[PDB]
Amino acid sequence: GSLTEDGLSYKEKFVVRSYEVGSNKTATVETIANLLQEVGCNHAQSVGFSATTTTMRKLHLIWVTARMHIEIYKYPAWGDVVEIETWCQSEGRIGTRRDWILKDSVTGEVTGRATSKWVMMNQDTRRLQKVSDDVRDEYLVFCPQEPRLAFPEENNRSLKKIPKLEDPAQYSMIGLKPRRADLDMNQHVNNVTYIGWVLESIPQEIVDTHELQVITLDYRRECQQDDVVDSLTTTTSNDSQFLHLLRLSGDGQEINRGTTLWRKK
Amino acid sequence: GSLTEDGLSYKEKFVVRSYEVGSNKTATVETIANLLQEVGCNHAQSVGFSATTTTMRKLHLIWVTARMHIEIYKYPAWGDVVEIETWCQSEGRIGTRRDWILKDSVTGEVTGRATSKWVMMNQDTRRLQKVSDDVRDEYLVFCPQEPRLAFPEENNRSLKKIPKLEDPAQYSMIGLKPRRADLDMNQHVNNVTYIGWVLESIPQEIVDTHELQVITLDYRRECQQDDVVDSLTTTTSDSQFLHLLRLSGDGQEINRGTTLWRKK
Ligand SMILES: Cc1ccc(C(N)=O)cn1
Ligand SMILES: Cc1ccc(C(N)=O)cn1
Repeated sequence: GSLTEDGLSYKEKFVVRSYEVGSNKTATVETIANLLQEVGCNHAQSVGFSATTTTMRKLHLIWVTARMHIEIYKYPAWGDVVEIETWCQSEGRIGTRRDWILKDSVTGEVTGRATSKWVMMNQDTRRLQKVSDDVRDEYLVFCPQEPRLAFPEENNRSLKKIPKLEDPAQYSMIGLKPRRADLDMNQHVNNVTYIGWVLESIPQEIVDTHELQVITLDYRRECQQDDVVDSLTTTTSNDSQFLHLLRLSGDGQEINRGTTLWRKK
Repeated sequence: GSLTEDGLSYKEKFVVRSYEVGSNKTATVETIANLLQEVGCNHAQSVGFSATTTTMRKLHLIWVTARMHIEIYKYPAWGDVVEIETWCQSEGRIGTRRDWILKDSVTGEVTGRATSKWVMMNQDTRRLQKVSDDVRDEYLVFCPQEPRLAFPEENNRSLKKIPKLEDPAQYSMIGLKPRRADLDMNQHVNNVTYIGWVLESIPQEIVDTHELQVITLDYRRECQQDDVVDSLTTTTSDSQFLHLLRLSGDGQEINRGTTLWRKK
């Protein structure tokens, strides 16, 4: 992987592995989301981070994901090479955004796109906050100054408001718990695990007959290592759309909400 | 990745990823086991396999793992390049063996080693069987003819018999279930998931203060996608543990194993 000529974006190629693919011998959406995370980490390292700025470490502030939105046109096959380009943009005092473009390395065609919203939080109190001027000035030298959007379109799916699923859910998967492989290097549940948990409540017949085209997920609260989660899904719809909700098994505290759009194979 | 000069082994380099490491910023043993499977799959593809031979596909026969044994001296750090060499050997009528050597790409030193025993099974009836002369003759042209062992040492840990853990277990993790990410391309639970399940019943304090040095796991029966597993562990001692995975309901054994840990 490497920063592009202008130093304002980063590219990396990945060869899809045997254990990374599903029944169609193409990369799962969780494999894609892990690759997105990996290229994001390599971009941060290349521009001098370790993605907390100098002022952030002083104030015990970190970036956390508020939303992930992914659209896939073609999932890369086992053994194929996929190239991913990523860049960040400041969104004033709201937070930051990281975007990605996925391309087939041989054909050069765009096979997917993704966008994510990140908010600043105090590491210890978990209190969200706006971006201060000092922090915004420190990371703007690593971002394109003019807007550069993976999802330019006027009323595009990436910014749509997601409602809260009402009981009773049409489908459910109960008692989901993370194991050590679901944790990151800081012992927090990896953001991709929540995508897998959301998808668990989609019936296997939909997965066997449809291709996942779009997934939008809001992150509200984290699942701790000793927590237990319930995954709830209700059909809202040639295409099938679902509304999703992850909540703690006990008290029913919301941890995530999302939507998925599937196309008939 | 590529076959070596003689065409009897395969090598591949991997750069350790951010999500592949644990709290020490080094690759987990599940990441290592996934890399071992990946280089094994790339070796099979390079020598013409689908690792089922032409005869195997005709009588609906497949290879299945009976045992996995891994010894790690140093786990590669996040961003490091690790080189893995793999090869297969026939073990007469019993089955086949796949071995691996892990090396740091910069220093060239051996950082780990692994060995696995594979048995032939009918894919439909699930009945185990010996290797016929016909199948054995078809894959011997892809193996070194003289023995080449990752674990040469006489009476070494890789061939030790594992006893069955007796109730009550000292530690347990109950109600473990696979999710879609735990399945392979054929909708079977990935062999590496069982390693993660075994390790789940080791207390977090042992993991925080020790380094996993050796893991030996026997595979007896598969966990189906709708099955639920209990992971049981008892200290037998460095720290050594005896492990057992069984189905939550009837208590049917799916795996047994041992782990050896060194104080950090
Ligand atoms: C592409 C794809 C479809 C379904 C799932 C799942 N976990 O159900 C993951 N990836
Ligand atoms: C190297 C290492 C230690 C512990 C575990 C685990 N899952 O407990 C995995 N990998």
